[PDB]
Amino acid sequence: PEKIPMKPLHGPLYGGYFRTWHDKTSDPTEKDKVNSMGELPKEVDLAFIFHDWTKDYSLFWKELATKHVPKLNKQGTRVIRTIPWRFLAGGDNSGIAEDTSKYPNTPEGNKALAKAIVDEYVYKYNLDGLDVDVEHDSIPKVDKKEDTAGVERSIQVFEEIGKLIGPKGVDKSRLFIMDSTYMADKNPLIERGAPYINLLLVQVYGSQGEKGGWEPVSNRPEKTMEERWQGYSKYIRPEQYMIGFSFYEENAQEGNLWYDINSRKDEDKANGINTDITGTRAERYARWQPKTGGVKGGIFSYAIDRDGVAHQPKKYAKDATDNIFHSDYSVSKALKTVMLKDKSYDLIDEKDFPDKALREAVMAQVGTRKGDLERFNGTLRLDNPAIQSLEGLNKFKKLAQLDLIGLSRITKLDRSVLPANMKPGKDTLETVLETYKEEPATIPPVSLKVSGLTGLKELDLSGFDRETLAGLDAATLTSLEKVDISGNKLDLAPGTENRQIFDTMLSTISNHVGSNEQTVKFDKQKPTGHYPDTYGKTSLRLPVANEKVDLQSQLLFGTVTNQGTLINSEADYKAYQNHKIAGRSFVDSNYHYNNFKVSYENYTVKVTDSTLGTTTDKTLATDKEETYKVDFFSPADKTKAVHTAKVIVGDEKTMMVNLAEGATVIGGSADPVNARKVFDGQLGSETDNISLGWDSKQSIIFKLKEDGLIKHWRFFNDSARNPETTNKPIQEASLQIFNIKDYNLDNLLENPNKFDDEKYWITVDTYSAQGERATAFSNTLNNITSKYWRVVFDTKGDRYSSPVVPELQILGYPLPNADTIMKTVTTAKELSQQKDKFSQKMLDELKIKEMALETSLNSKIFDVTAINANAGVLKDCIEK
Ligand SMILES: [Ca+2]
Repeated sequence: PEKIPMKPLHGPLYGGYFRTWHDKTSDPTEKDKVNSMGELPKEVDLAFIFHDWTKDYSLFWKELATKHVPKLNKQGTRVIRTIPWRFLAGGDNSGIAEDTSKYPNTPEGNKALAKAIVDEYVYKYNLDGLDVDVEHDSIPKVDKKEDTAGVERSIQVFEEIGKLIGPKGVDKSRLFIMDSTYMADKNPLIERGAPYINLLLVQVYGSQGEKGGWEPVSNRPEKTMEERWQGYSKYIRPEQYMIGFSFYEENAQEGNLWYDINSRKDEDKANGINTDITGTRAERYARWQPKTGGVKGGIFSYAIDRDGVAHQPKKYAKDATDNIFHSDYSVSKALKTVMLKDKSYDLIDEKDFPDKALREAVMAQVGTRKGDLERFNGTLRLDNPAIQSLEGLNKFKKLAQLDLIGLSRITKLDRSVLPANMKPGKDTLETVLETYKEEPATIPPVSLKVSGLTGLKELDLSGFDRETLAGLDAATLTSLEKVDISGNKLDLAPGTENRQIFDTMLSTISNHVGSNEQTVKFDKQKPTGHYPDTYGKTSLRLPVANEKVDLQSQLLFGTVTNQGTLINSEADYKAYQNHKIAGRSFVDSNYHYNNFKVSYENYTVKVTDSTLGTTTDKTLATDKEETYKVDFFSPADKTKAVHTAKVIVGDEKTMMVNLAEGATVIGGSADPVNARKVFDGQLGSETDNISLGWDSKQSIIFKLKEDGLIKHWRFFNDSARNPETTNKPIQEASLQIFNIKDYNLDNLLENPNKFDDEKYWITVDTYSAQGERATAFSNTLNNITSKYWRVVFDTKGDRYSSPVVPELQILGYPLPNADTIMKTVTTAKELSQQKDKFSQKMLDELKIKEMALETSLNSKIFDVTAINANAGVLKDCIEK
């Protein structure tokens, strides 16, 4: 039949999914189906056809096209064909797209598929639009496997369909609709599909759709109703957004029980009808509006053939409501009535914006509903010079950006003609949804840009707590005769951008009517205190004394304004407090240093000494001569330093390096793979098996990587990695170097585990645990130069008390030929004890060159060049 013309879509809308297998004409076999899709009331704006694609129902499609559609159109109801996502791709159950012959994955093939799709599902029965179901159940598949190529192809075709129908199509009278279960960032079709659709329908069935899901790990609601909208707010307009609940489907199973309408009473066994809307999730969905952006397009219901049917009680999730009922659609009519009482959908009129040019701009850029003014958080640009009055701007509650451009007829700017969110504030919009507990979100103040207002005589921005004056093109405000920027948070110190803008306005005013206390106001400012991006004090030299030092207060300090003004101390702020403009300060009298300064109270430190020993104490004792590296951390990020400084107590000592990191395990009675983990440079993961062996006494024979002079060593207990360790700490320990003087190195390498015995080695230090808890042990070493080492750990407990050592550090400074340098300095000592062989005068000259080398070897500032020189002087002196 010929298509009855219908008025353009105008929300708030009600949609409904009518399942085809519940229309009388669908299956003549049964008679329990007493419902008809043509019986849907005028209250329904969108009648969706949800079909069982395995069924034929040829009698239904005829009834639909010839009787249902004319009846529904005449009352103003549109009929939309719902097709699966996979119908746009190919593969399993893809309908038309199964025939790859006529519709290949080509540009012209996709273009042909799009035409065939609208031909078959839209125009064939003269329907009012196409609805694409995009969810997991409708995903493109090939042999039951999800197909990326299919999904990617379905992004096209969709674009091609959109060129035929929808707001960007040839036939705009046909709607193009996407319904989905996905979030925007999980919907691969929304980004390129959104410009082609009229409406986006989100399925939010059940309490999980309403409240969102409770995420276990975070102790916080995820995927909430507001988050879902916010995700799609990037792609569509609020008026295109429709949320959905579900009626009770007969014989519904677990996973399909939503309870979006009132359940059956646990005693009323003979009744399956409950047309009451009171307390339902559907009634709450009808009244729900987004907090930002604007008012929604409306709501929709699934299984609208089950309208009026009570839900099966939750107690029976493993009935009278499972019978088939003849619906009169009371619930649908009731919900549409609720949405029509929503005053949010009242049109923005001349009362809101008396100026026609302004009213037009708002209607184009924001919306047409009064409730959009409460929610719009985008950008309103006013660059139409015709605008004579800004009356109505105060109606904006959440506006993000306002551009006043070239409006040369405006003579005054104040709070009465500016957005209500000029000053800070919280969300006042009430919530209608159930929650798991609603903390009022912070409404960001509107960013204001004013340029070209050449007729502006008064500018009043007082008492808005404005953070900055950025946006004011003061040079263009040539008619200014009065200004008031007092009572904000502006930093008006000289050299700042805020000051530049103010001075320009001041100059204009002085020339016009003269600058006085009634034409120029700027005081009572409370500038915000911020953390500096960088810190200047990277070095601190302290004398050796019996004093404790607060590292934070001496290295990590300072508060900066958003204009760049850095205040490092109360003295700096006092100098800031008497910055004068026209003889008086701009800073509020009650805004003191403690009110302005940021707090470093919860910052943490990491102090590393020259032996690479670490502490986390913010207080440093200067009773010992030591050089430190100090890292500072913010509470927000404990693994990333906001500032690094060097602290030198007494004479500076060069920072040592772990010469044992990356060493090679050669032997020793220990797990060779875990033994390598004491040299990896980390404490390891708590979950990692790091035990050296089974016996309580394990040993490790290893080789260093770089020639160096060893001056220290350190090993950690398991408690350094895990404070709650059950592993027994190391009781006895020995650090050893190879006895290369009395034994052959070659024998050691060819068979290492034969030399896993003390006699082949020389103990250079011994550790005996005192008893108290200790995360590590460290000790000094007297200039050791051995490439090959041996270490023995022992917990001295029972067996199965494995020696657990997260790291072994052998510290010192890099020095090539260190082994040889110590040879010639050792020979110098040997010859000095041969007093029967050389004269005292020959020895005294030698001792000078000997004590010259030792001084450079033990020099606090480690000089490799000087060491080489003093070693060369000595070696030539020993020859002969
Ligand atoms: Ca380790």
